Amino acid sequence: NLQALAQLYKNALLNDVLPFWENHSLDSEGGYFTCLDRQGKVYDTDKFIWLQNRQVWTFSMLCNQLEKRENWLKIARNGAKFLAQHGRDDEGNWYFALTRGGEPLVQPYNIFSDCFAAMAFSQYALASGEEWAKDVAMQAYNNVLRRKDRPMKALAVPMILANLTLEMEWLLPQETLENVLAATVQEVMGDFLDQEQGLMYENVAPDGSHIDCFEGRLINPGHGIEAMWFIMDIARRKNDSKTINQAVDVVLNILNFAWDNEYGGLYYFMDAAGHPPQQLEWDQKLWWVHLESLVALAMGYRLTGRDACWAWYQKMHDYSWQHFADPEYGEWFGYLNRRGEVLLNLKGGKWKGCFHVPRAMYLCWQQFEALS
Amino acid sequence: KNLQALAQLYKNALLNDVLPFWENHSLDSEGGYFTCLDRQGKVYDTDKFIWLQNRQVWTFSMLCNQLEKRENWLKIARNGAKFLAQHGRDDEGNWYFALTRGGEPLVQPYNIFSDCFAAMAFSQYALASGEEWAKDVAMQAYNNVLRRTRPMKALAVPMILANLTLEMEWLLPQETLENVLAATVQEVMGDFLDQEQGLMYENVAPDGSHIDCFEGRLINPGHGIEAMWFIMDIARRKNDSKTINQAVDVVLNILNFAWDNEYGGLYYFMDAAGHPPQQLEWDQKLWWVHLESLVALAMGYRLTGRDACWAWYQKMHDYSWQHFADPEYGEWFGYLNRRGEVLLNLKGGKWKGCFHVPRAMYLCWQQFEALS
Repeated sequence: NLQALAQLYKNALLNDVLPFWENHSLDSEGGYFTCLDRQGKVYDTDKFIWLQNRQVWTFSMLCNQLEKRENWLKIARNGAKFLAQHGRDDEGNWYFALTRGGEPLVQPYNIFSDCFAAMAFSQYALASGEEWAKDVAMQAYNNVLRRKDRPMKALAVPMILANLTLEMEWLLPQETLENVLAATVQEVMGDFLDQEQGLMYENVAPDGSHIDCFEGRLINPGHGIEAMWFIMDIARRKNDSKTINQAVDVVLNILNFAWDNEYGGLYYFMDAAGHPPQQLEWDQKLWWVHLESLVALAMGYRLTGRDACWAWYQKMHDYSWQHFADPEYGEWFGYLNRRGEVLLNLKGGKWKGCFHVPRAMYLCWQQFEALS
Repeated sequence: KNLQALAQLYKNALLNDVLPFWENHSLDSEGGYFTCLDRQGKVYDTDKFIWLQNRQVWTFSMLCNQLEKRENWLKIARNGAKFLAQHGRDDEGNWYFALTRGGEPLVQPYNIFSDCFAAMAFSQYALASGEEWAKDVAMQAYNNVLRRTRPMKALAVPMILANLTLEMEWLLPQETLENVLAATVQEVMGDFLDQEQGLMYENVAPDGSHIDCFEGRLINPGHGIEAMWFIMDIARRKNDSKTINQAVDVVLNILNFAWDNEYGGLYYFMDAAGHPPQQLEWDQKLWWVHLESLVALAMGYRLTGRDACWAWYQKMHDYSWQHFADPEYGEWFGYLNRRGEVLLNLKGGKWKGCFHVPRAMYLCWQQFEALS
């Protein structure tokens, strides 16, 4: 039942996932090891700043939404201090990666680093009340605003902008949040949502038209589904049932479009015209694609009571828990092949850190509490 | 023990029984709240008892801040906060004890506790809502308090001062809260606790010694138990296990001292020397006396694992739920006679409102989640 599900997710988050990160990822030199094998052993000491920020964000957000636990604060704080010290170039632009000790590894700038930093330090500042953390958050927020702007645009862009503003909420005027979240619904549901197939496109022209190219044909089922629960969550703010049901409709379309009938699971990438994708990893089964689907379906069912969501929720649940969860060692595998066999013996790496798993466990716990 | 069923019991009681009761029966379209509610929640008196008006703004605001910022709770708190800001203060800015339904003042000797509860309520409301006007009310009330043969002092005073500063936390320097909490522990555990007997006195001399008079012989079992959980909660902040354990010792002492072996339940007042109390209500069984004991025991066991806290918890639980709980109509009776028979057929009045019940349900829910 619903209550048992709330309990499963609560326990997984608090007794399995967060202890895994506390027990295995804390670097005494500052920040965190994300490159952890199945057992939690470090296989690489590099500091991938996106993930370093996500982990400060995770622990801080939990202090803010649940309880200001002493261990969660210390975990977030030691990540926050290390990053404040080493994360930025002299003009305050955020790096992508550092060496374990904090030396910058050089590669093209990407405004996404500043976004995650703003989100992380905003939440840590809120959690701890430290002004220095607040200053770092505003600097990074301002960095994004002074830089963010076959022409084409990516779905990731309005999503991170909406995420940024929402995580910055306690620091910004009510009107800013309002404008941005209303602009986000319009653009995500108007330009990126394809009325033809009822699917979310990753990349469109500025006017929302399609471009027939690798980028313009690309579907990332999980990314679209993640965007839809975000839209659900915005819409729920003004009780906008039209938009909530519309996002739910899109979630069901993607699931039906992207589910692998032979082996179970959603494909990582697909091509909207049926052409050969450019991505060699297109047919893989990735932890976050399935976790964000569990959030979207739980939320959709909580918010609408539509049984279709509950039916798909149970189908997704059984597949995901059976294939990704690794309770004997803690946490979830990230990377399975199409047949659902472990592709990489890791619990974290360059792209998997303390983020999609704990956020999804928390969110599903909260959806099943309300349902229950 | 099933700790999880008990977490579920209190979660459910708060969210599905107690808050709906106050939402369904107490909201005055003219502003503020009706606390004078009979068994079924019907209004029997429209007067506005300011301590309870403020505690209800506080309860809904605290829940917004601790649990989830819900639109209905925010609204409930706002419409009480607006009424009180307009009507609750005299021309010097001092808070009243009671108003008529429409907000006209009722004449009575001023009490500094009035301002204390205003500060607490508006601080939490200002936090929940982000409204600057509500913050100004909080600062004034708080500032009002700070500017104010047989000498004797009451246990209520250090208790209310400590509560005032804690509820005001986000508005004050860290250091002021640390100083007050340290002074509270010293005073409660040092002066009001009788070391020899291991019991809390209601009134002592300024130098901590006893006075042989009605006031000086007075024990209010539930009040001392309420002070003891406050002390556990202060001590936990610094992991001061010695002090948490001392407070548990005192809770156990009071229970053994004040339990009615003939009828169950804790007496309302007792005389330390065995003389006839001046209170005609001494042998009565009051809701808050027992709810605060459930909190203290749940909390003591959660913080210390002290087996005797569990054993007493069961005994207090069975007594309290079987005598005060009224699930047919919602909420809990306040007032039983010694035999545990309902004495007044009310769910609220001049002294019972939206405070001890919802706070205790919230607090016990939290203790049992952690234990589970």
